[PDB]
Amino acid sequence: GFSFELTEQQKEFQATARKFAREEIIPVAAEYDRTGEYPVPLLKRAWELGLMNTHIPESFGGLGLGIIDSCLITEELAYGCTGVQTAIEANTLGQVPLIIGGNYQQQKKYLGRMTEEPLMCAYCVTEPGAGSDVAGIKTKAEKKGDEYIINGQKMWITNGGKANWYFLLARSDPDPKAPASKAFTGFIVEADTPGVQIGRKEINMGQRCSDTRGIVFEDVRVPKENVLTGEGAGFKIAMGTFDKTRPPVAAGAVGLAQRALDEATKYALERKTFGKLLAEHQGISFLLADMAMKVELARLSYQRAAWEIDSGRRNTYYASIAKAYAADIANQLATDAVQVFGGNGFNTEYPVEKLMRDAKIYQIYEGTAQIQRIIIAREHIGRYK
Amino acid sequence: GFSFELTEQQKEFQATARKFAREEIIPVAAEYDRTGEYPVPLLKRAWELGLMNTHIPESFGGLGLGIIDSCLITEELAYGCTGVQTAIEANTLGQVPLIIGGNYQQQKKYLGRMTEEPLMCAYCVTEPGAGSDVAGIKTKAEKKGDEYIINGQKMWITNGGKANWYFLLARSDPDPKAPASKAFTGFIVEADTPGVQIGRKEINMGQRCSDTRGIVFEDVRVPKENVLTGEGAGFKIAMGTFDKTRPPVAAGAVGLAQRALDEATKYALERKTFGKLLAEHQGISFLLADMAMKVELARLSYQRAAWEIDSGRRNTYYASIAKAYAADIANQLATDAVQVFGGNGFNTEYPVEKLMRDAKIYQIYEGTAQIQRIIIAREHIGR
Amino acid sequence: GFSFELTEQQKEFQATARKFAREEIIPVAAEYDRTGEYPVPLLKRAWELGLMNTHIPESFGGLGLGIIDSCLITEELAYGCTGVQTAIEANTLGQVPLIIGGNYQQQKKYLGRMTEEPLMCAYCVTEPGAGSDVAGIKTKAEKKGDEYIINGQKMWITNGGKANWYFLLARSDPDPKAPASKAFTGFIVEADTPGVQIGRKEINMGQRCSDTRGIVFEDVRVPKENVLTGEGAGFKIAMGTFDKTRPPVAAGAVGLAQRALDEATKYALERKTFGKLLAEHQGISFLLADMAMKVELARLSYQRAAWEIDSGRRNTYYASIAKAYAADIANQLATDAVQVFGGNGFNTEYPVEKLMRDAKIYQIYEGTAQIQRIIIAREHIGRYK
Amino acid sequence: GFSFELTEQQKEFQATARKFAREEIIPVAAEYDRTGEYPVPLLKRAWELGLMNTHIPESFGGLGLGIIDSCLITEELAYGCTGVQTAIEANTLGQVPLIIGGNYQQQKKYLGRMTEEPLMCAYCVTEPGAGSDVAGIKTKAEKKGDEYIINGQKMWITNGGKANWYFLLARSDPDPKAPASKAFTGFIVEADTPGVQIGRKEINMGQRCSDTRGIVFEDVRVPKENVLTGEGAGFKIAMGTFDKTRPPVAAGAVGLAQRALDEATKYALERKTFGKLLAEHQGISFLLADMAMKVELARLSYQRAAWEIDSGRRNTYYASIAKAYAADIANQLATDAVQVFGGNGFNTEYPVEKLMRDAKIYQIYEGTAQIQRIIIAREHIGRYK
Ligand SMILES: CCCCCSCC(=O)SCCNC(=O)CCNC(=O)[C@H](O)C(C)(C)COP(=O)(O)OP(=O)(O)OC[C@H]1O[C@@H](n2cnc3c(N)ncnc32)[C@H](O)[C@@H]1OP(=O)(O)O
Ligand SMILES: CCCCCSCC(=O)SCCNC(=O)CCNC(=O)[C@H](O)C(C)(C)COP(=O)(O)OP(=O)(O)OC[C@H]1O[C@@H](n2cnc3c(N)ncnc32)[C@H](O)[C@@H]1OP(=O)(O)O
Ligand SMILES: CCCCCSCC(=O)SCCNC(=O)CCNC(=O)[C@H](O)C(C)(C)COP(=O)(O)OP(=O)(O)OC[C@H]1O[C@@H](n2cnc3c(N)ncnc32)[C@H](O)[C@@H]1OP(=O)(O)O
Ligand SMILES: CCCCCSCC(=O)SCCNC(=O)CCNC(=O)[C@H](O)C(C)(C)COP(=O)(O)OP(=O)(O)OC[C@H]1O[C@@H](n2cnc3c(N)ncnc32)[C@H](O)[C@@H]1OP(=O)(O)O
Ligand SMILES: Cc1cc2nc3c(=O)[nH]c(=O)nc-3n(C[C@H](O)[C@H](O)[C@H](O)COP(=O)(O)OP(=O)(O)OC[C@H]3O[C@@H](n4cnc5c(N)ncnc54)[C@H](O)[C@@H]3O)c2cc1C
Ligand SMILES: Cc1cc2nc3c(=O)[nH]c(=O)nc-3n(C[C@H](O)[C@H](O)[C@H](O)COP(=O)(O)OP(=O)(O)OC[C@H]3O[C@@H](n4cnc5c(N)ncnc54)[C@H](O)[C@@H]3O)c2cc1C
Ligand SMILES: Cc1cc2nc3c(=O)[nH]c(=O)nc-3n(C[C@H](O)[C@H](O)[C@H](O)COP(=O)(O)OP(=O)(O)OC[C@H]3O[C@@H](n4cnc5c(N)ncnc54)[C@H](O)[C@@H]3O)c2cc1C
Ligand SMILES: Cc1cc2nc3c(=O)[nH]c(=O)nc-3n(C[C@H](O)[C@H](O)[C@H](O)COP(=O)(O)OP(=O)(O)OC[C@H]3O[C@@H](n4cnc5c(N)ncnc54)[C@H](O)[C@@H]3O)c2cc1C
Repeated sequence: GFSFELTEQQKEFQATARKFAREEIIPVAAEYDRTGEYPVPLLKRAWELGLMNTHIPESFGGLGLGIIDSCLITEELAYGCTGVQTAIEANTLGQVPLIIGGNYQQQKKYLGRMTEEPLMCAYCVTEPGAGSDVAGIKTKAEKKGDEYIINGQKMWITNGGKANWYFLLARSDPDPKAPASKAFTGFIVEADTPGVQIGRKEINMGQRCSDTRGIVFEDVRVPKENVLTGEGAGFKIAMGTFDKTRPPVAAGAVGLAQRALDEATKYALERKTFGKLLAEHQGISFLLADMAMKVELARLSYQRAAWEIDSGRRNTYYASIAKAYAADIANQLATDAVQVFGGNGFNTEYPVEKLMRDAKIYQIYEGTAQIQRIIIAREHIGRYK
Repeated sequence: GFSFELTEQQKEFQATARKFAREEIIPVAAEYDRTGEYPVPLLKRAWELGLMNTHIPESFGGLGLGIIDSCLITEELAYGCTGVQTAIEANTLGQVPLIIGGNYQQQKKYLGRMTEEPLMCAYCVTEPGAGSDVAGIKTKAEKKGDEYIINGQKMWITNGGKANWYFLLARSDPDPKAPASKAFTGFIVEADTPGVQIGRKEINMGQRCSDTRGIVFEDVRVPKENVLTGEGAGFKIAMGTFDKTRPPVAAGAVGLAQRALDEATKYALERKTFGKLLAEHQGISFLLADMAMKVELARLSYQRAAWEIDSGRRNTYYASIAKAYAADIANQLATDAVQVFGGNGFNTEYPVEKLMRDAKIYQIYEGTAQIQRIIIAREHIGR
Repeated sequence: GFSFELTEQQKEFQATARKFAREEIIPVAAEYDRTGEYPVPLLKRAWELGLMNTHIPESFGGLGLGIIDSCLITEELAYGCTGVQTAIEANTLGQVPLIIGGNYQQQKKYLGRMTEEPLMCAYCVTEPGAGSDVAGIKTKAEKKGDEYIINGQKMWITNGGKANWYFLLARSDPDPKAPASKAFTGFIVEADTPGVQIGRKEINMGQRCSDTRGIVFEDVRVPKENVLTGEGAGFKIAMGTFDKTRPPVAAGAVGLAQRALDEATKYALERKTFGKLLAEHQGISFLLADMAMKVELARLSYQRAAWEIDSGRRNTYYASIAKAYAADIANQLATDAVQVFGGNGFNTEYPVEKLMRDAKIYQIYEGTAQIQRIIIAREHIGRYK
Repeated sequence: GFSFELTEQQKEFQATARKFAREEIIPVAAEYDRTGEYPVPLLKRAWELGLMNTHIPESFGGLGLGIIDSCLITEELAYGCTGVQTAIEANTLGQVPLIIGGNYQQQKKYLGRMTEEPLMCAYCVTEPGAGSDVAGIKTKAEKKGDEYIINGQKMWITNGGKANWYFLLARSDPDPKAPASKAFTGFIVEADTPGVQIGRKEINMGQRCSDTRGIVFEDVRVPKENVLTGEGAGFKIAMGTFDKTRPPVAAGAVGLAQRALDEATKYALERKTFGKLLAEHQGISFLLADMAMKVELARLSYQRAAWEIDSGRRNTYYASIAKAYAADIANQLATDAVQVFGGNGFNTEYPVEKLMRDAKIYQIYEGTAQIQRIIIAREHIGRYK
C-alpha cells in the first residue's frame, strides 16, 4: 500500500547529511558566499562521508543508491547552502548520462575514478544562443577517421572550470531538416584535451561559491570510443537525464525553503512588538502557517517524482510538477523569511538575504518555470486521447 | 520504504466507486442540483454497493475500512457530485464519534442498524451563535434521574431532516470557568424522540441536493445509556473526530477539482479560436498545467494525512494542511474551468458553473480556511 | 493639474443613482435573482430618473454626458444589482456604434426614440462559434439592389429579446483573404422586421434577471439607409465601441466589489467568535484591508480610462487595464465576502452568495481576461518599436 | 473635475529629472552598487538641478513645491537607481518634521542652510528594539533647566553618517502609563554635538550606495529652543510626517518597477527562442501585460495619495494603500524582469538582478507591509461608525 516511511538505511544517510549540514556547511556558508571561493574543503568531506556520487552503480564502486536517496541527502545539504549543494549535485547531473546512455567501459572508466578520488565533472548543453531551446544548440562535431572534431561554445556550465571530464552534447547532423531525435550526439570529453578553453567565473546574485562559467571547444579531438550510445542518440539521453535529475533539484529548493521557514520561526519567537512575540500576532501566524504548508507539499511532490522513476517508469510529468512547485515556493518563502526579520532581514549580518538571492536560480536552471509548464501541459493533454 | 502504490484491494474498491460515479451519479447530478431533492435512489445504490458507512468495523456488519481507503472512494464519488457525496460522508461523521467514543452496546445498537438498512445519521455540533468557536455553544443538558433533559438548537446540520439518530454536543457543566475539557458531553440522540423539532430545508448556492437545516431541541429526554464515553468527555470525542474526518473531506475537494480539470481539458481540445484549438494557445496551456499541478499536490496532501492516521500516529498537522490546501485549489480550479468554457461556462446547460457553486463550501465547513491556519501554526510552532 | 474631484453636477448624478440603488434596487434585487424576471419596473424608473441613455447627444434629446459620467452612475447602480445595471448599461453599448459611426439621420431616428420612450436596444456581434474572435463571425450580409440581405445567428445577446432595434455586425466581403478592417459592415436592424427569430431566454448562474438570448437572422432585408458609416468599416466601429464601453463595465465590477466590501465589513463588526468581533482578529483585519485596497485601485483605473477617452484620445491601453483588473478583484472580493459570513455566506438568505455568482461574468463578457492581456500586451510592446 | 494632465511646470521638472536620471545616474549606478560608495557627485549634481529639498517653503530659498511634485520627480530618479534616490528622498523625510511642526526661527535656521549649500539631514526614530512599534522607543530625553539631556540608541538611519542635523524622537515622560500622544517630543539635533557617536556603515542587500547606520546618544545636550512644537507633541509630528512621506516612497517603487518593465520589454524584443522573439510567445506576452498593468495602477495610487494631502486633507488611508501596493508590485516586477532575462538575468553583468535586491526594501521601511494593513484596516473600519 501507501508508505511515507523511511528505510532504516535512509534514516542513516539523512542523519549523516544533516549533521554535516548543520555542523560543517552552516558555520562557513556566509564566508564562502562573500568570497565566491570554490568550497574545496566541504566537497572533500562530503566525498569521504559518502554523500557524493550517490547514484553511481556499485558495479563501479558507488553506493548505487536511487533518486529517492539523492533527493533525501540533497535536501539536507541545500538546507545549509545551495551553493555548496549545487556543486555537489552537479556531479550527479553529469554522471547520469553515462549511467543511462553509456556502456560498461565508459562507466568503468569515467565513473570509476569518481569513487576512487574526489574529482568533479560537468554537464555541457547550454550555449550563449540557446538554453531552454536545446534543439537550437549550434556546437558541432564532424567525424574524421575514428574521431570527432568538435567546435562551439557552452555557457553557464556548473563545475565548468573544475571538472575532470565533461558530458558534452553537440549537433552531428548538418541537415537543418534533421529532427531533434537524430541530429545530436552525447560525447564524454576529458577536460585537459587540446582545444577546450575554459572561460572566466561568472559573478551571479546567488550560489556564489559555486563555479559556473563558459567554455569554448576549438578543434577538440574526441575518440569514437567516447560517443555514448551512438551518433544521433544525444537528445534522448539529455531528456532522460533531466527526468532523473529534476527531482533532486526540486529537493534542493525545498531544502532552501525549509531553511527559510526555520529562520523565520526562530526569529518570530525572539522578537517582541506591541508587547508580544511576532508569532503571537495572528497576522504573522497565518504567514508562518502558509509557509509550512508549502514546504510540506513541495517535499511530497519530489518524493513522488523520485519514487516514480526509481520504480522504472517515465516520470516526466511528476518530475516537472515538482521542479515547478518547489522552485516557486522556494522563492516565496525566501522573501517572506526576510520579511519577518524586518530591517535586520535586509542586512547581511543575518542569514535570510542570502536565501532570497540563492532562491531565484531555481526558477531558471534545469528548465525555467515557463518551460516546466510547457512540459506538464504536454503530458497532461497527451492523456486525453 | 516509499510507496505510492494502491493494493489490489484498493484498485478494486476504486474501480467500483469510479464506475458508480461515472455511469450512475453523473447522468443525474444536474437535475438533483436543480430540483434539490434528497437523492435517495443514489444513496441506496451506494449502500448496497459497499460505498457507505465504509468505516464501521466488521463486528457490526461494516467493512471496517481505513482512512486511506475511505479517501480513495470519496475522491471518485465527489468527482461525480459533491452534493451526493456530502450526504454520504455526513454519515461517517456521525458514526466516528461512536466508533472512537462509544462502548460495545451503543456501538452494536446504532452502528449495527446502519449495516442492516440504508439509514442516515447526522453530526450536530454547530449552533446559530457558534460554529468555529466550538467551545462557545449553548445547547444545554441537565441531568434528572437516569436521563438528561436537553434544550437548545443547532444549525446547518447535514442529513438533519433525513437522520435516524444524531451525535450531539451539549454543555453539561453550567459553570463559566468550567474547563472546556470537562464542560461538554456527547449524546447519540434519536430523531423520533419527543421535543426534536426539525426545521425547513435550508437553501444554498451549491451542493443543493444535500439535506441541511436547523434543529431545535426542547426538553428532549435522553437516557444516561446514550451518553458516549462519559459525562464530560464531550470535547475530547468531538476533537478526536476531526483527526479522522478531515482527510476524507479534503479528498472530496480534490475529486471536484479533478472533475473541473477534466471538463476544461476536453473543451480546450474541442473549441477553436483564431484558427487554433484552445489548448494550443500558450496562454491556456499554462493555465491547464497550473491546474494539473494543483490537483496532483492536493491529492498527495490527503494521502499523507490519511496514511498518518492509519498508522496510529496523531495526524492533526498533516490533516489540516490537506484540508486547507485542497479547499483553496478546488475553488481556484472551478473558476478557471468556467473561464476556459467562455460564455458557455457561465451557462446552466453546462457542467462547470455547478462545480464553482459547490466548491465554495470546502472553504467554510469542517473548520474554515482561517481556522485551519490557526491549527497549522499551532502544530508547526509546536514541532 | 491632477484632480480627483467631482464637479457639482457629477455630485448630483451620483446622489441620484445612489439613492435609487439603495432604496429601490437593493430591496428587490434578490427576488429578481430568483424569478429571473426582467426588471421592467426598475428600468422604467431608471429612465425617468435620467440614469439611462446617458451618452446620447443633446442634439437628439440626450444629456450629452461623457464616459466619466456614465461610469460614476454605473458603479452606484451596480452596487444594488449588476443584474439590473447590466440591463441598463446594455442600452449604452448598443447606442455607441451610432453615436460614433452614424450620420445625423440615423442618430435622429434610433437614438432619438430612446429619449422619448423607455425602449431598449442591443449589441449583436458574438455568434455561437466565435466570440473572442470577432473576425471569425460568419453571419453574412448581401447587397441586393438598394438593400442588404442578412443571414446568420448570434448568441448571448443582452436585452436580446427586449430590444426595439439592434446593432449588428456581419461580414460583407466573402473573400477569405480580405482584411478584417475591410471585410465587415455594421447595420442597424429593427426587431419587428420579418426574419429575426428570437431564441429562448438562457438560464445562467449569475446576473439572472438580465435578458440574454440567441437570435437567428433568416433572409432579413435591411435598407442601405441603415448601414452605419459605409460597407466595410464595421470592424473599426466595434473596436471603437469597446474602448468607450469597457470602462463602464469595469466601473460595474467596482460597484459589485464595493457592495461585497460593505456587507462583509458590516458583518465583521457584528458577528463574534472566541470572545471578539470578527474585525478584532488581525487575520480578518488584513483580509478586509486587502479588499479595501483592491476596490480603491480598481476605481482609480476606470476613472483613468474614462478621462482618456473623454479627452479625445484613443484609450485602448487604459480601458483594457481597468476592465481586466476590476474583473479580477471583483471576483476576489465576492468569495472573500462570502467567506467572512461563513455558514450564512453560503446561504441564499444572505446577500453575498449572489455577489459571487454575479461576479464571474466580468472576466468573460466585453473581452475575457485572456484577451485583455493580449490587447494590453499589444499596446505596451508597440511603444518600444 | 477629473484631470490627469501635468501642468506645464511639472512637465519641466519631470523632463529634467528624467534627463539627469537616464544620462547621469544610470551610467554609474552599477558601479556605486558594487562599491557601496556614497554618491556625493550625484547628490551635489541633483541639488544643483533643483531635484532636491523640493518641499522647503519658498520663504527659505526653497521651491515650495508639493508632495505630488516630489512624487513626479522621485519616480524618474528611482528609475535610475533607488539607492541614489533614497539618499535624496531621505532629505525630505528629515525636513517635513520641521515644515509641519517647527516655528519660523527653526525653519530659517535649519531648512534655510539646506538651500544655500548641498547639505544632508536624517530622520531618527527607529531603535534596535523598536521599529514598527514607534510607541516602544526607549531613547530618553529629560529637561535640565534650559535644555534636554538625550540618552538612547537609534538604528538603520538613512544618511545617518552624512547628516548636518537630525530629527530625533525621544520619550520625555518616564511614566510608562502615559499615552503615546503625550510621552514623546521631537527635537532637532546637530550632528557635531558632543555625545553623538556615528556607527560604521551597515552592509545591506540592496540600495548599497545609500548611507545607513546606527547612532548612539550619550548625554547629548540640546537647547530647549530645539523642541519642535512642544513637549509631548512628538508622536503626532512623526505620524504627520509619515502621511506626507509615504506617497514619495511609493513613487520610488513604481520608478524601480518601470525600470524593470523597460529592461524586460527591450530584452523580450531581442532574445530569440524556438524561432521567435520572446515577446512572440504568448506565455511571455501575458507576463509583460500583467507587469505593465501593475505599474500603471501603482502609479495611479501614489498620485491619489499625494493629491489628497496637497489639498490639505489627512490622507492616511490613501497613503498607506499606495505605499503598500507599490511596494508589493515592485518586488513582483523585479523578480519577473529577471525571469525574462534567463540565466543572464541571474548574472551581475545585467541590470535586473540589482533591481531585485533593491525592491525588497520597499516592503520593509517607512512602515512594513503588515503595518500598512493595520492602518488601512483601521481607517476603513472607521468609515462604518
Ligand atoms: C542542483 C543540481 C545541479 C544542477 C545545476 S544547473 C544544470 C542545468 O541547468 S542543465 C541545463 C538544463 N536545460 C534545460 O532545462 C532545457 C529545457 N528544455 C527542454 O527540456 C526541452 O528542450 C523541451 C523544451 C522540453 C523540448 O523541446 P522540443 O525541441 O520541442 O522537443 P520535442 O519536439 O518535444 O521532442 C523531441 C523528441 O524528444 C523526445 N522527448 C521529449 N521529452 C522527452 C522525455 N522526457 N523523455 C524522452 N524523450 C523525450 C520526444 O518524444 C521527441 O521524439 P520523437 O521520437 O521524435 O517523437
Ligand atoms: C465531506 C463532507 C461531509 C459533511 C461534513 S459537515 C460537518 C462539519 O462541518 S464539522 C461541525 C462544525 N464544527 C466545526 O467545523 C469546528 C471547526 N473546528 C474549530 O474551529 C476548533 O475551534 C479548533 C480550531 C479545531 C480548535 O480550537 P480550540 O478552542 O482552541 O481547542 P483546542 O486547543 O484545539 O483543543 C482543546 C482540547 O481538545 C483536545 N485536542 C486538541 N487537538 C486534538 C487532537 N488532534 N486529537 C484529540 N484531542 C485534541 C485537547 O486534548 C484539549 O484538551 P485537554 O484539556 O488537554 O484534555
Ligand atoms: C456594457 C455592459 C453591458 C453588456 C455586457 S456583455 C456585452 C458584450 O460582451 S459585447 C462582446 C464583446 N466582444 C469582445 O470583447 C471580443 C474581444 N475580442 C477583441 O476585442 C478583438 O477581437 C481583438 C482581440 C482586440 C482583436 O483581434 P484581431 O483579429 O487580431 O485584430 P487585430 O489584428 O488586432 O486588428 C485588426 C484591425 O483592427 C484594428 N483595431 C484593433 N483595435 C482597434 C482599436 N481600438 N481602434 C481602432 N482600430 C483597432 C487594427 O488597427 C487593425 O487594422 P488596420 O488595418 O491595421 O488599421
Ligand atoms: C524615501 C525616503 C528615504 C528614507 C526611507 S527609510 C525612512 C523610514 O524608515 S522612517 C521610519 C518608519 N517607521 C514606521 O513607518 C513605523 C510604522 N508605525 C506606525 O506608523 C504607527 O506606530 C502605527 C502602527 C500606525 C500606530 O501604532 P499605535 O502605537 O498603536 O498608535 P495608535 O494607538 O493607533 O494611535 C496613537 C495616537 O496617534 C494618533 N495618530 C495615528 N495616526 C495618526 C495620523 N496619521 N495623524 C495624526 N495622528 C495620528 C492617534 O489618533 C492616537 O491619538 P490619541 O490622541 O492618543 O487618541
Ligand atoms: C548559476 C547557473 C548554473 C548553470 N549550470 C548549468 C550546467 O551545469 N549545465 C548546463 O547545461 N546549463 C547550466 N546553466 C544554464 C541554464 O540551464 C540555462 O541558462 C537556462 O536553461 C538557459 O535558458 P536561457 O537562459 O537561454 O533562457 P531563454 O528561455 O532562452 O530566455 C529567458 C526567458 O525565455 C522564456 N522562454 C523561452 N522560450 C519560451 C517559450 N517557448 N515559451 C514561453 N517562455 C519561453 C524562459 O522561460 C525565460 O524566462 C546554468 C545557469 C545558471 C544561471
Ligand atoms: C535601508 C534602510 C534604511 C532605513 N532608514 C531609516 C531612516 O532613515 N529613519 C528611520 O527612522 N528608520 C529607518 N529604517 C528603519 C525602518 O523604518 C525600520 O527598519 C522598520 O520600520 C523596522 O521594523 P523592525 O525592523 O523593527 O521590524 P519589526 O516589525 O519589529 O519585526 C519584523 C516583523 O514584525 C512584523 N510585525 C511587527 N509588529 C506587528 C504587528 N503588530 N502585527 C503584524 N506584524 C507585525 C513586521 O511586519 C515584520 O515583518 C531603515 C531601514 C532600512 C533597512
Ligand atoms: C452545506 C453545509 C453543511 C453543514 N453541515 C454541518 C453538519 O452536518 N454538522 C455541523 O455541525 N455543522 C455543519 N455545518 C456548519 C459548518 O460546520 C459551520 O457553518 C462552520 O464551521 C460555521 O462557522 P461559522 O459559520 O459559525 O463561522 P464563524 O467563524 O463563527 O464566523 C465567520 C468567519 O469568522 C472567521 N473566524 C472565526 N473565528 C476566527 C478566528 N479566531 N481567527 C480568524 N478568523 C476567524 C471564519 O474564518 C469565518 O470566515 C454545515 C454548513 C454548511 C454551509
Ligand atoms: C450574460 C452574458 C451577456 C452577454 N451579452 C452580450 C451582448 O450584449 N452582446 C455580445 O455581442 N455578446 C454578449 N455576450 C457574449 C460575450 O461577449 C461572449 O460570450 C464572449 O466574448 C464570448 O467568447 P467565447 O465565449 O466564445 O469564448 P472563447 O474564447 O471561444 O472561449 C473561452 C476561452 O477561450 C480563451 N481564449 C480564446 N482565444 C484565446 C487566445 N487567442 N489566447 C488565449 N486564450 C484564448 C478565452 O480567454 C476563454 O477563457 C454575453 C455573454 C454573457 C455570458
